[PDB]
Amino acid sequence: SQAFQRQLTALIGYDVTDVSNVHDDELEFTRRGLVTPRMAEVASRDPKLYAMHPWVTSKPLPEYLWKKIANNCIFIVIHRSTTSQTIKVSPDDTPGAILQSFDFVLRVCGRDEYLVGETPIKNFQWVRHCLKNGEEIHVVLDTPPDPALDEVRKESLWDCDRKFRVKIRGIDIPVLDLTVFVEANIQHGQQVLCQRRTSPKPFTEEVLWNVWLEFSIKIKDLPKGALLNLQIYCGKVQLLYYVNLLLIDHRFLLRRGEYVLHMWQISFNADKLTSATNPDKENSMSISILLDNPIALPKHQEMPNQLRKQLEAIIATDPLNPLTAEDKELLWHFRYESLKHPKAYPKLFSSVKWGQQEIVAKTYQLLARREVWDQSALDVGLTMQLLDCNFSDENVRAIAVQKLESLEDDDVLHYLLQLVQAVKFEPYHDSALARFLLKRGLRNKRIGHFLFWFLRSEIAQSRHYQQRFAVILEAYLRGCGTAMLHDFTQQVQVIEMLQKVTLDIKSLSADVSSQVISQLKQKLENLQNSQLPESFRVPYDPGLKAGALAIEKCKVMASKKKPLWLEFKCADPTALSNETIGIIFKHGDDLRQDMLILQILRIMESIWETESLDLCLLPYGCISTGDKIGMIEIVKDATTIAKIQQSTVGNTGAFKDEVLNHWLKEKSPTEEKFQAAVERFVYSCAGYCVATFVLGIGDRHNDNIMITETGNLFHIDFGHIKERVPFVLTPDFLFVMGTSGKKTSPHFQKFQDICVKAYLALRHHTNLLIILFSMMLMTGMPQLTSKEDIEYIRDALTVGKNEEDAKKYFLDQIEVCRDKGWTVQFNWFLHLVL
Ligand SMILES: Cc1nc(N)nc(-n2c(Nc3cc[nH]n3)nc3ccccc32)n1
Repeated sequence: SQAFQRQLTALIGYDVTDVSNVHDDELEFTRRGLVTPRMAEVASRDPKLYAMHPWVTSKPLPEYLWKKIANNCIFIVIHRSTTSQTIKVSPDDTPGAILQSFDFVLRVCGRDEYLVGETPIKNFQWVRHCLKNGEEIHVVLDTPPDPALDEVRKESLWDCDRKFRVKIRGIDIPVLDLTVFVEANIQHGQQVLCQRRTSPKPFTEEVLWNVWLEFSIKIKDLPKGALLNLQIYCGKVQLLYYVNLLLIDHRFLLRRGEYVLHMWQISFNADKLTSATNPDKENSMSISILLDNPIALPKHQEMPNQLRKQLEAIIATDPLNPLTAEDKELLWHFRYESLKHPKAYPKLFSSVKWGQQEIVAKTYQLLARREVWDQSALDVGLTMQLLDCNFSDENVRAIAVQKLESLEDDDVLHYLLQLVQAVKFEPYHDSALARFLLKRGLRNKRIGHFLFWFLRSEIAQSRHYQQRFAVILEAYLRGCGTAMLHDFTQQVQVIEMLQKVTLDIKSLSADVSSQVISQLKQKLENLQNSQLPESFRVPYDPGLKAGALAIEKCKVMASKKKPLWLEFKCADPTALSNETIGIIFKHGDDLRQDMLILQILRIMESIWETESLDLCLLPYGCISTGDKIGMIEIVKDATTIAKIQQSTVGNTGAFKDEVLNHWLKEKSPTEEKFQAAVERFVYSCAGYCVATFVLGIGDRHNDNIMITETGNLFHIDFGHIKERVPFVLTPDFLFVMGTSGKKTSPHFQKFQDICVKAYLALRHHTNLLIILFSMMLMTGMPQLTSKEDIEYIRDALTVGKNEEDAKKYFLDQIEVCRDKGWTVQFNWFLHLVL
């Protein structure tokens, strides 16, 4: 009966049906609100194409993949049983057209990945993947999966001229000397509309004021999505506690009556915005208030030359350049000229006096005349700007969500993480953005897979948002289908089993002793039978099904956080490879931070594809499963730069320029594969140099930088980030390029040519990276987020500068890395190792 919910609660990691932490019914209203858009999408999606989830793109095939193709021909090896045959196919051949040569379906060898539907084969991501790494395309003549397995179980305010007023009854803290006062804010966005304070009373375990705090704003002037933000400072001032309350609720009603709100502690931050109260009734500070103002909010239905240039200059500025009163007044008065420029929209809607009813009304009349916005080519950066912490207005936000509707599934996957994170900026649990994510996930198994893990990542470690996210996740699981529900169940079981082991093993050490290795092998063997399922989807690569542990190859690593090095057999017999699936299980790193950085790395890779560049980044899979815990895709055949330095020189900082180049030579079997490895490195190094510099994570110790035995360099472990260095371009990296100290080479000139083009290619997307960077810091970096933290990326991307000025600017950073040489790395050695 209700047993289905218990399953969902184990899948979610939180109990949606609990009501111990609500002062209203918004969450329950949202659950019931989402039934329709779920069922709507469940009824509309193509049952066949949903079962096989073809992963396709419409992006043009890049230059680097054309100049690799030969005579307009690619070979596809189709498999029967033991023997296989190879067929001549043109890039334009639809999977339906490949029937004639050989109803059945073409499933990729060793993966739950299908080549079906009305798209040319060049447009399938797996096909594009094989061409990049120079791999043969292997497929099987299989029977299309049954849609029955995906089957789903059947499921007036403006007539009110009164001033707003809040009765502060008092604060209550079960356990704690100075004085304390309460601050009440009417908020819209990050903007404080109206502020009133109490008097500083002695900070005891119970403090009562019983005061009426009358605001200057009127009830009619309160906009939808306005927060009463209640805060506690002590006294010399320092913030101690905060809590928020929506003044206009989910049913357009003015909030009314008695409230006792348990509050959040301290240590811009997305957590400061939440409508959730602290679930910890027993230990947290509370506050008691009264609102008493049946009141519902209604709904709605040439310039001089010198000024135009002032307007254009304002519109032209970056998203972090703040607006003065003068700028705002300009934007608002020329409302209609600003409306003609989509790029003006963030700035224009930040010039709105939201605490003024008639202005908001005019703004809404203004939104009804948005032909130019509706016709413009979708700009994600611009769209993302309207979904950040500076916009609390649903109608403003919904025109951003409108633009997201035209994104194809491939592009949704690119931005999905940060779209999920942007739910944290929504005033209300039921939003256009929450609904958009829900329907994109139910429309497609791959988006749906990742939507699950992203939401689950936050539910597991965010008291501030778990409730909202839990509701969306439940809404998702009730329409994804029995097949996936079973998939998710398997996966959840496996990782909750392996996390226990990770944490148990961590306890046993205070280096790796002889018996810890057997203790691990003992506990893994315990699981291999009862009760670990022998086949589960790899969360960061839903195309792979892992099978049995390779227990001989599993280890604990020589690091003070003692992570697990697990290896699995592939559960797919059709798998032509022999490779084990390698996953690191780790506690102690904030792998949320790794997720956000890795996702931006993917965006940079997609940016570079628009300009026919491939910089060979390895943005390894990574899933944060909980608080300072998660999994890491093992990149095979790889080792850290430091360990390469240790295995020749030893435990000293006397680093030798030659080692890396003669490490690569001994791993290359031919001279053909050596220069392939050298080239792959030149690109790799340049890819990471630029990407890390832009992000402010360039100065790293070199055992947090790795290389594969085929040249591919890649940074790892992105959690928590004398003189410095813009990035890591050490003399050993330079020796591979053929240069030494102060020279040039055919490979170094290439490296600069790649850097410059890559750097300027990101600069073409300045705004987008800026917004994703700001969002990242606010939603995933609880350590920091000051205004100055976010402003770093303006400098790094040299906003306002011409191309050549910025071209040189980077060439300088490269030159700085040569000037510094080993100094920074040597300092790091004295710092971390000693
Ligand atoms: C992506 C990747 N592939 C491989 N093979 N190995 C690692 N690796 C990581 N990964 C991460 C990622 C985030 N934190 N740590 N730590 C390591 C320590 C010593 C040797 C290898 C390590 N990472």
